[PDB]
Parts: sequence; C-alpha cells; structure tokens
Amino acid sequence: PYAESYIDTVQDRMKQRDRESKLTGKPINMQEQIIDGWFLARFWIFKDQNNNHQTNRFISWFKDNLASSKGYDSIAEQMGLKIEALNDMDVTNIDYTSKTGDTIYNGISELTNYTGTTQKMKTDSFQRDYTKSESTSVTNGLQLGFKVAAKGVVALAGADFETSVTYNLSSTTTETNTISDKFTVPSQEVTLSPGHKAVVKHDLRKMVYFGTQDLKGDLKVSFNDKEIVQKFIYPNYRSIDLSDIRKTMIEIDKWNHVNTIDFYQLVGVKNHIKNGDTLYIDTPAEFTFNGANPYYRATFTEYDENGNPVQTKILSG
Repeated sequence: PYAESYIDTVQDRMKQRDRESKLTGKPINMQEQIIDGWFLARFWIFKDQNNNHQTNRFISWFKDNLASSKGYDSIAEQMGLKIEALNDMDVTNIDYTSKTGDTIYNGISELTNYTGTTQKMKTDSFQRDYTKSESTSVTNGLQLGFKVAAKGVVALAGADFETSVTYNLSSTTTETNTISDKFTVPSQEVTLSPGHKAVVKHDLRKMVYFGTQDLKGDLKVSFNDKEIVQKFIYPNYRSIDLSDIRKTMIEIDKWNHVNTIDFYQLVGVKNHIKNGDTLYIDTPAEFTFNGANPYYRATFTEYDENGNPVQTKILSG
C-alpha cells in the first residue's frame, strides 16, 4: 500500500490513550483500549495465515465500524466483549459525614395516672414503616456501552451501619436502590408517684450518610469472537485473551525497534491487568445512604399533680 500502517496508528493510539488517562487522572475508555488491543492481536495472527486479502479486509471492517456512529459499540458486540465482576470489590478510604434526615414519626404517648400508690406504669410498642435509599457513583468509569455492575460492602464503622451497595463501573451516572425497612418503637420504663403524669416524646428520623471511598477489585474480561474471526479466516482458530494482546504489542514494538510497551500496564490510571482474563481497577467512588439506621430519641418527663416537672430521664439517644 506504501502508506502509513493502520496497525502502527492503533498501537500509537493505545499508547496515547493510556498516557492521557495517567497524565490527566481522568479514566481511560476501557472499551476502546481493549478493542484496539483485540484488533491488533487478531491481525498479528491473520498476517501469518497466508490470506493477505482477508487480513486486509479485516483491517477494513474494523476501520469502517469505527467510522460508524456506534463506533466501538458495534464492534464490542460482534467480537462479544464481556467484562464481569465475579467477586465483591474492596472498599477503602471510607470517609463519611452524617446528618439526620426526614422525620419518620414525631409524637407523644401521654400516660396519666390516678392510683393512690407509687407505680411503674409503661407505654406500649408500635411500628412505623419507612424506605431507605442507597446511591453510589463511580468517578473513574470504564466508559462501556453495556452496564457492568459490582457489589461492595461499605461499613460506616463509627455509626453502626453496614450495607452492601451496588455500583455501576461503566459510567459516572448515579446508581440508586430503594428498600422498605421498618422501625419498632419500644415500650419505655417509667416510675410514677400517686397522681403524677408521664409523657414520652418520640423523635424517630432517617439518618443520611454522605461519603467518599475507593473501589478496588478484579474484573473478568473475555472475548466471544469465534464467529466474527472465522468470517475472515476460518481455519486455525484459537481463542484470544488479554495475554495475546500483551504479546502482540510487545512484538509490534520489537518489529519497529522501539521500547516494548506493556499492555498489562496500559489500561488507564490506577488500573492494571493481572493475567489473561483478570483486569484490576481502582476507582474513587461517592455514596449517599438516605435512611440506613433511623435515629431515635425518646425523653420522659414526670409531672406531679400540679403539672410541674419532677424528673426528666433520657431513654434513647
């Protein structure tokens, strides 16, 4: 062709993509970087299989799909790009601030008394419903066309609240879940004199936690490209994983006598590849739990026959 190799263009593009992510701190486009590597690996195999016409047509098919609007989305489903989290991701550097939220119940239970004798009269228990919400956002999203969900246990140690929340590793968009839970207001202890009164004020409210964190863990990457690869060259089919992309880019740089880049260290800032199918990512995240464990305050003031407060005991909070 006596022109610039598109192969060299892709190799340099993956380098420039990873550098921008690491020099700006912004996340890399995981879809484009892995697909660009899959393309380079598949070509490095095709070039040695004695079909230069299909190899050149495989380059054309990849280029034209990139000129399309869908771009890397159309290729991602054709070669079956799959990224899934099979284990809980680690939550680190939890820093949260707490506040009280909306009222769940605010009222009183007025306990009179008329017996001529000292007593230990008691209120009764009741049960008020509420809904708690959990919202998370990933700062360094993988920028994928498909949603890649993960779980992580966020333990707000100093607040006795601990929940497993869901994240969206593909986009910075907020991921929200709402769940119905219930608080049982307890019966409260009160010692009363003849003719004295007891009031118990209930203040039950949602608790709100705003926090930052990191999210680290392994992701399984696989290519389901058996069908699309064989539409170009059918014989001598072999499956390909991230190991083959690392080998390809090493051998491409060796061909041009330049420093060998490590694909495993070319997947965006704070990220790296562990082996053929394990991508390790480390992204900042933010969370907001609205509801969680409700804050409950209960006070009791004893009034004598003249309506004067005798004693005031704290029962919750």
